[PDB]
Amino acid sequence: GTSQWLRKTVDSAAVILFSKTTCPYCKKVKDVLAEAKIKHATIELDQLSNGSAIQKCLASFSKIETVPQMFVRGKFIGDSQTVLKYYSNDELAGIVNESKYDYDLIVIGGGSGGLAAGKEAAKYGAKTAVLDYVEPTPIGTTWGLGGTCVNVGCIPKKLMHQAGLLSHALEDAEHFGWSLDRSKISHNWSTMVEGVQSHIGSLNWGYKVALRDNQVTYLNAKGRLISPHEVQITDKNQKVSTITGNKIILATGERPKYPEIPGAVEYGITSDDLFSLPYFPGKTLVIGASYVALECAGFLASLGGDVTVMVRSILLRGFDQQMAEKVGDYMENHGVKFAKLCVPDEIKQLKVVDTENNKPGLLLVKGHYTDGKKFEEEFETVIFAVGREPQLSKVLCETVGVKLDKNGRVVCTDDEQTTVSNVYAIGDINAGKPQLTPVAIQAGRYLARRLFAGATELTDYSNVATTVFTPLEYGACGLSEEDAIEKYGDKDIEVYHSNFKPLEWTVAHREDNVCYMKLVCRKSDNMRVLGLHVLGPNAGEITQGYAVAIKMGATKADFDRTIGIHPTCSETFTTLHVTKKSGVSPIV
Amino acid sequence: GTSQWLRKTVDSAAVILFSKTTCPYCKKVKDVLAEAKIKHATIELDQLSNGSAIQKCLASFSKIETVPQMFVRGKFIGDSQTVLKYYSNDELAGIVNESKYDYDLIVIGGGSGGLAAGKEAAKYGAKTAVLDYVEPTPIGTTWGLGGTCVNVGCIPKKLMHQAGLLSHALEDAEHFGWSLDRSKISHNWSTMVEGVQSHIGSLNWGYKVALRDNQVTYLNAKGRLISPHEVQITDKNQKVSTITGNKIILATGERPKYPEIPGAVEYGITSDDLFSLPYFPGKTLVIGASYVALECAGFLASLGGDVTVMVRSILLRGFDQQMAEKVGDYMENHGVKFAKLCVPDEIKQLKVVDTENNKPGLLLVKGHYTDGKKFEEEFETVIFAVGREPQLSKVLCETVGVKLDKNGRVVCTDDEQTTVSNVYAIGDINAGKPQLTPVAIQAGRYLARRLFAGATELTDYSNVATTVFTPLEYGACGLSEEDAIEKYGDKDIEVYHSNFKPLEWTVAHREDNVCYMKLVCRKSDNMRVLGLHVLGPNAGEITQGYAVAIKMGATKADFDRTIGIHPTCSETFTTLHVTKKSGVSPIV
Ligand SMILES: Cc1cc2nc3c(=O)[nH]c(=O)nc-3n(C[C@H](O)[C@H](O)[C@H](O)COP(=O)(O)OP(=O)(O)OC[C@H]3O[C@@H](n4cnc5c(N)ncnc54)[C@H](O)[C@@H]3O)c2cc1C
Ligand SMILES: Cc1cc2nc3c(=O)[nH]c(=O)nc-3n(C[C@H](O)[C@H](O)[C@H](O)COP(=O)(O)OP(=O)(O)OC[C@H]3O[C@@H](n4cnc5c(N)ncnc54)[C@H](O)[C@@H]3O)c2cc1C
Ligand SMILES: CCOc1ccc([C@@H](C)N)cc1
Ligand SMILES: CCOc1ccc([C@@H](C)N)cc1
Repeated sequence: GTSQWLRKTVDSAAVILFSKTTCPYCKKVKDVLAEAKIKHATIELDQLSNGSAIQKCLASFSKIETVPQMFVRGKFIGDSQTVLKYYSNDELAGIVNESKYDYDLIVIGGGSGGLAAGKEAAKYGAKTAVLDYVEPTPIGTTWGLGGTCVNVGCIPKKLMHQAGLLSHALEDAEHFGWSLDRSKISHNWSTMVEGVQSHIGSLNWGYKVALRDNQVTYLNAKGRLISPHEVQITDKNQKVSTITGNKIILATGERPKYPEIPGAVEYGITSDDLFSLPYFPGKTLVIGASYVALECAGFLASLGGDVTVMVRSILLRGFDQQMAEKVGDYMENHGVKFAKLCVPDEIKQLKVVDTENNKPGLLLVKGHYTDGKKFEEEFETVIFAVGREPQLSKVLCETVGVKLDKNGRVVCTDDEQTTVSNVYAIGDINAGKPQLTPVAIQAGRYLARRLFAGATELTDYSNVATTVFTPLEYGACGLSEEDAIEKYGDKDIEVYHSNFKPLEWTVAHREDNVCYMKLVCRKSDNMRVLGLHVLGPNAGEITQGYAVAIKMGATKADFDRTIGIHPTCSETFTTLHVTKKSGVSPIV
Repeated sequence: GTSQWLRKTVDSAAVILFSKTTCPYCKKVKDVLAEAKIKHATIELDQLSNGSAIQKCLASFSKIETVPQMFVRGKFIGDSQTVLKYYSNDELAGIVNESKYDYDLIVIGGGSGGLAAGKEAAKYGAKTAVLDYVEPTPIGTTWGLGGTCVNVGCIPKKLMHQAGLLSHALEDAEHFGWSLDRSKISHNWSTMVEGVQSHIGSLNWGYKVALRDNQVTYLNAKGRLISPHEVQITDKNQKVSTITGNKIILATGERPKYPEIPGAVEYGITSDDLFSLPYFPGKTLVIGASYVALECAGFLASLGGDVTVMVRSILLRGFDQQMAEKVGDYMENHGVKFAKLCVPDEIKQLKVVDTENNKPGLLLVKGHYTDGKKFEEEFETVIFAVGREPQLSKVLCETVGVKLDKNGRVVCTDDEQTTVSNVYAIGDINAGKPQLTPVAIQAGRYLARRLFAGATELTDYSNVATTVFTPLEYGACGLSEEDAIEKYGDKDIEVYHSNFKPLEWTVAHREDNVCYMKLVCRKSDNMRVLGLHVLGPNAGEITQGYAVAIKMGATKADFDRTIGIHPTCSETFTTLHVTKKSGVSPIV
């Protein structure tokens, strides 16, 4: 029990000191340690419930039962007298850097998860290497350190969303007394892209500074695991070599998919290219219906584009379908065209991209609807958003023994461990987990504490709030209504809901009954909240706080007894009362 | 136990039916009452823990143990056969309408709590009248049905706050690529006031419609309690008369104070006058330091006014003072000027309000600083925001026996009951309760259900969240840092904090280390979150959700194990780790 934890902690910790907060010999050892600039983990036995038990168990490794006790890579080094003797004899530096391998930890992939893992592990004295390479898109688009979110994902996408939100703020301003004429104002795409890219550039740079200041080695090279402890690297000059590491963390992300049709790779683009495009897309076709598809089609329309979305089946497969359909109807009412139940067959090039004068080409898209009828229409830009996939064939040799599922994602236990005991996986490539940046970040930091600092806390993957950043945002936490009914039966589900209008929309003469929120509850479990859903402005800021309450098991009564903040949209959750079974209208 | 509840429910309800959902004789009676348009409360014994016990206790009043039993105003009326007999004989309507008093409920005050209480009561059959009258301001300002929040509080101030926010949105849009020029744009006060007042007018009218469609008598007359059940009314022709009611609810609110100095009443204004002012205030002096003073000064400066605030002692007395200071420091950097430790001595008139050309007058304000030095400066408008108070001598005769406190506020027990047993007080005049609009509404609806529907739920006044809508907003829930330390001692308090930067501020080139948040926690109670504080955009939306977790007693561990939504401001609460005790900087 206590003993098995100690054995695991001592085995993989790189440098760790067992200590008591009261002991002056402990403080004497702490003082020598970072004077010599030795980073390490520390466990204060007088602050745990079973410290006396651990103190006893330490003797199984050291033959002594006192504090301080210092360990390096699973080997007892000394008590106070012994460490000080190593210091003043100039022997301490070589003791702490002795290792079977070059690195205590190799991180393959320099994105949200891997950057978080590397930095956290280095703080406890693990010798750490982070590898990141960015394979170019079909047209050659490339970018710097930081991963999918920082460069071609959450960060540029939300800033482009904001430029689109500012469109309606210029309209709203007139009604609130400002003298501008919105009709005489236009948007400059390339000026936006320069500002977005200047921020992304400063994130590239920050992360490089951050690794240097934590003493992490950063190799801008492609990594390939060839055995449990061996990683093969290829640099920018195609020079190949091998480095060894004790623990390996796989965190190499995904990349966009292309449909297997003529013209797609040659003439279409993905989100990987959208966020640094040197020209405005112009008349655009977005193929797909994921959140990526709708977010991108969303702000393109708010900026002035002529935009069409071609939907194979439904919007936001996997989310609550009433909420998804409300999202879609709002977009269709503010300019976005939809070609429903439709798939593409081929893209033909009518004009090559005008790289000189900064203009799009021109394409012919040919498809069919599910009932046979034909689709044929010209566009300037075709954006494919039909899913993402990893390619561990380029990262991982099959003979290494790491097991993958059907989709090609790594099969792990709930501690991120793969089928090779010293190899772990985090982030989008960990099968079954939500594919989100805060999850990758949290999973990576908690793994590093378990490996190198004796921690035990696991990452909790359930009930993770999300927000889709469409022109009217949609935030949610927990089960969709149809999933709640599938799991418990309609008789045991009760849904409270209401429309609402933000106070800001009143003077601006915006829509009365478009925003909507609902609570999906379980009758036989004290009306437990199973899912929260809200469509409206600032939905991510609204939802986040309630995720803490849901993680705690909140009921409808918890929502009833809490008082609202006035005036806000979020307060509507505190006085909800109309049920779906009652058939009363939710309009206001 | 059960017995004293049933006695209380039966004595107080106006029309109540004890039923079971499974009984066809009950459905038969429900139908007859519906058809005759008789409103009533219902208690379904087959859905109560001790419904079998209650069934037996009903016999104390009716001599029967069966279902249904209908009561009117404490008196048993009959079972199924007896009710249908009264119906078939055209006797029912005079039986339900007979009463010792004119009304079951008289509400004095047609505002937040007042209207909420009256509408809820009428739903369960109680015959209800609501009285409202708006005593003019010194310069003659008057408004319609709805109370302070609707007409001269939360609703008009937050709309004017929103017009201020739009000035920075116009600035930001250039950076996101919009071709406007903020430098060549101005603001029209009268245009904004017209939009605000029109939305208010639609609320005035909606409230009256709501009372009519709930069968509530609305009397636009001044009411006065002269004895426990007698209310004297004086209409708009100064006709005087008397009405009587069983239950009485006082809900008359407060109005602004003036300081006892020459010229203040004659030449200054207050928030009562500012939201319908026909002319822009121009160069404005705001006297006081409340959230009223700071919100109004904040939006006046954002709409281009030259604004000064005079502060007797501190900003936002009673709020966390670290946060108060961050609030004012932001306002001071963005335009607002402050005369600190200063009080006014007299207001002298130099120009009269030019009522033709729609222009302010001109004042000379004289006063002194706390050390002795002298303040003298001219202003076009002077706004007093130095507190609010009730004046129950206008409303309630001292001979009735309703105990007041030293501040003129009504002393009640934890169920809103005064010292006269049939009279209650809700909202801003209830002594010691937080003076907010959603509190008053909850107090009113919950009280009406205890009086007329047999409910037991009390209002929970603890840990109610707030938001101050200064140009950078401040939201809070629970104790200030100073209050928490004083109550448990510095050794037992841990504080986690951090700065942040909204992602919307990056491309707009706004400040880096101005937004801020902290969690104030008790070490010896499992790191329980005692108070939450955030300064930043959309602070109300951010804060609302966390109040449900705090009502449930969240700990730091609950925040840690919950995942964030990215990219949002609110997610910074899910990864806090820097402590104040440690000395590590909170900048990013
Ligand atoms: C358009 C878009 C918008 C999104 N918006 C959001 C949002 O608002 N919120 C949210 O939570 N999530 C969002 N996501 C999801 C988010 O991007 C991912 O969940 C997140 O990036 C997960 O990061 P990761 O650590 O799993 O891998 P990544 O961030 O993809 O990093 C992996 C890195 O490893 C590199 N790599 C691959 N192979 C090798 C190799 N052999 N050697 C070296 N390096 C290699 C890759 O090039 C990449 O840089 C969005 C995604 C997309 C595509
Ligand atoms: C400038 C300002 C801004 C505010 N902003 C907010 C905010 O953002 N959020 C928030 O939660 N709270 C806010 N408040 C506070 C909130 O408006 C009050 O707490 C709330 O309106 C009080 O409710 P009430 O029902 O107790 O009284 P009121 O709303 O004042 O209603 C009482 C009514 O009774 C009438 N009356 C008085 N005497 C008589 C009589 N004898 N006969 C008949 N009628 C009578 C009054 O004229 C008035 O119409 C603000 C207050 C002010 C002044
Ligand atoms: C705990 C060692 O890691 C493992 C990883 C995956 C699996 C199974 C689920 N494929 C088993 C063990
Ligand atoms: C139930 C109403 O009883 C009351 C008893 C006491 C007080 C204060 C004055 N002590 C108020 C109401």
